[PDB]
Amino acid sequence: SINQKLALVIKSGKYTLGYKSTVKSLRQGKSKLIIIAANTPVLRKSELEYYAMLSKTKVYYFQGGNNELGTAVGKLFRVGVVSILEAGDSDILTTLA
RNA sequence: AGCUUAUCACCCCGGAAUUGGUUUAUCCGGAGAUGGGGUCUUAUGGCUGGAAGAGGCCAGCACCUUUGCUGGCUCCGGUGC
Repeated sequence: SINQKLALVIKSGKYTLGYKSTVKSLRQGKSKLIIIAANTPVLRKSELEYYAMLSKTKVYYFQGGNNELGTAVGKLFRVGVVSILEAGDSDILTTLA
């Protein structure tokens, strides 16, 4: 499912974690996608799409909290929002998601 | 009273697994650490003014007395379940 395609871009294309990075990354247009965990509060969430819509960047919502999102990416620690800098062999940018 | 001074807390850069900081007592970190640089409360503490002409310890003077003058030092530290 959506976990497998994340598990392939982890080493085929550069990416980033955290929140301050995602806000910084999309400023110059280097972000093609972001992922928002359901655990984050709406006010914290409401930033991302407003910055994303200014960059014409699609926003993908994640079914689950930040605890599980970090495991899906491949890091033992947890991540609230994930931004994809550029996809590799994966097709996360161009898919039903 | 002037200058100055701490934990805690917060801010800018930065980005983390070969996970790391860390209290006597294991909490914290992508809701962003460790690190580098700063801000803040001023309990407390330090120098200075108050204030050494104050207080204290000592030597001479002679006053049936009422009393005083001349004077010196009033300094530098250390440790602690």
